[PDB]
Amino acid sequence: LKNLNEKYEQLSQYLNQVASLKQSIQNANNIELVNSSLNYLKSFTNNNYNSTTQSPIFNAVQAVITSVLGFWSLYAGNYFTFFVGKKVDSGQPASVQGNPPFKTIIENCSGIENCAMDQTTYDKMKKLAEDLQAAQTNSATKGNNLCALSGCAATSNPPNSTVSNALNLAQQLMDLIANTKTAMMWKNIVISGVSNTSGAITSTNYPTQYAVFNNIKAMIPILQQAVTLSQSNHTLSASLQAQATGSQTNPKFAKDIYTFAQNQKQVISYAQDIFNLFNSIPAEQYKYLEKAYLKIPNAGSTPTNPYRQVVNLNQEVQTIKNNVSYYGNRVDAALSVARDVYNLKSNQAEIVTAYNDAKTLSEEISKLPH
Repeated sequence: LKNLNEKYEQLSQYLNQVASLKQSIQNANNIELVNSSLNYLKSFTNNNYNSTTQSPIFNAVQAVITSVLGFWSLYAGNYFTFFVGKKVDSGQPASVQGNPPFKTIIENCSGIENCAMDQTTYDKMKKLAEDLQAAQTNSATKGNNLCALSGCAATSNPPNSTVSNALNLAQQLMDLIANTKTAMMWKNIVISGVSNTSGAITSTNYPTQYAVFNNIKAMIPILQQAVTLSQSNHTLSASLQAQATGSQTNPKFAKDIYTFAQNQKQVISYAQDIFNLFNSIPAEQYKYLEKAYLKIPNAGSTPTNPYRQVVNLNQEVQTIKNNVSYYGNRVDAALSVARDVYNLKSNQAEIVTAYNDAKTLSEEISKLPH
């Protein structure tokens, strides 16, 4: 023992270093493997950028928008969790569809927080909510109104909103809600089989005190970031092509395929961040969000056009989780080959040092006393 065992551990590390350097160098020299990996990278970017059925980021956008309109549906919708009008305790109600009676403030808003909202502020929110709803769904066709990340097609009634336009409207709406010092009264929300059972949420507080609100709000800038990165990467893809045997040397291709692969991993990673934000929402709040379309008002007409899209929410969220695990593995493997292509030179120099270290150490050990 003593410093002998340590020398053996050290020799062991050196030789593992040689083996992995060897593998990496061999990978960079493996034209078929390099092209195979590039083809996967490009094929993912092509779907991500151009498709509305096979794009993980597009699907993520669908989930986030649906959840923003789902939250709006809970918070306001057909029966608000706040009172819109002038709060003289005497309250003068604005004549807006969904406004609860003023006695609701007395019943459900004891405690410092204010639960009323100025009509002009509500108007701004309602307008943003309507714009976001139109961006998502074509009222005429009842079909999808969001374009692939590549943009809207020129001119049969096609989708006419970019995902950036929808994300921007969502961002403004959530920002406005966060900044408005009006508390939401969850007890105003009536959903059969949910608000009348245990676990029901009945508390009153500013939206920024609820994880469902905060988490959904945080998804937007992350998704905006992901969208930009998907578009940069589609651009980068255009400058990368399958290599001729021996031409994967070119420093430019080396550095580009590596950047390409890192970026595409970051895209997947942003999608994972969004999945995590959905999965961090307390179960009971998520249940309210999923069922928001069943919300019924406690007074006046019971609307026949609630926000039903929320029924697709959970499937869309699970799709993010499946996309992440499926493409996550594959991009890791592609990224690995790209890193080796990029490090080929550096590795060739490093393996000579590591091999010599091992040869030396092995020889020292060979001469050590027994």
